Amino acid sequence: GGKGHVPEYFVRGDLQSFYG
Repeated sequence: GGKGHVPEYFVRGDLQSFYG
């Protein structure tokens, strides 16, 4: 949803953000 390093859920393809 933003920036960081651990992803926005366990999906990828057009995700470039992260959380905890």
